Formats: sequence, structure tokens, C-alpha cells
Amino acid sequence: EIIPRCELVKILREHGFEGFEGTTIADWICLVQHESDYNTEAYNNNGPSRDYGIFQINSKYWCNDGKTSGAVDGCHISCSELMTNDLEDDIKCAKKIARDAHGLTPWYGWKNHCEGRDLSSYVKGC
Ligand SMILES: [Cl-]
Ligand SMILES: [Cl-]
Ligand SMILES: [Cl-]
Ligand SMILES: [Cl-]
Repeated sequence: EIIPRCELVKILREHGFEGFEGTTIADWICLVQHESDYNTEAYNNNGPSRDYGIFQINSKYWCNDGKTSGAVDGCHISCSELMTNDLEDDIKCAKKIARDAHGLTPWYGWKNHCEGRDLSSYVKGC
């Protein structure tokens, strides 16, 4: 399903995302827009790894999909748990990734389309 922008804003605010590892709500909204386009079932199969769900979490380092060579399962979850309408597993796993990296550099979509920009538009009007 698609999680509307302002719904996602409220979900992340009510989960303590503002200030989390120095990040902002706008950072995460812009991240989602450029990674999954707000789709809980977003999916990219790059070949050596697959990315799952609203935060495009990676089967090489963070979730087990049973079909990625050279993998570790840093979030100790099946990737299929990141393809559901329930964002709890996504939130827990994304927080662990961002805590590991002390920020959002794991997400190229955020580096390329968000970092160092005016992100007002992502968080206004809710
Ligand atoms: Cl909730
Ligand atoms: Cl807040
Ligand atoms: Cl960051
Ligand atoms: Cl708001």
C-alpha cells in the first residue's frame, strides 16, 4: 500500500524520528520519497542484493531473503516482514541501520536527492 506523506510524517514524529542519530523528519520523508515513493511493497532486485519496503532495506546486510550470496542478517528478520502495511519492523531495522552509520549515508536516494538541500516541501502542509 501507499502511506500518504502526512500519515508517514505523523508515524515518524510519533516514533521519535526527530533528532534520531541527528536526523530530521524531513530527512526521512525525502529518503522515503526517493527510495520507495511511499510504497510499503517497494522492491528492487539489483542482482547481488534486493531492497525491500518503504525504507528499501538490503538483503546483503540487514534482512534475510534466503537468496542473497555472502549475506548477513543485521536486523535478524526475514525481508518479507518489510513488505507489509505494519511499519514496526521497518522502523526498528531502519533505526539500527542509521545508528550503525551514525546517519543516513546508507541510502543513496537520500544522499543524492535530500542531503544538504531545502527539504521544507517534504514536511509542510500537514
Ligand atoms: Cl503507529
Ligand atoms: Cl516531532
Ligand atoms: Cl545523516
Ligand atoms: Cl506537521
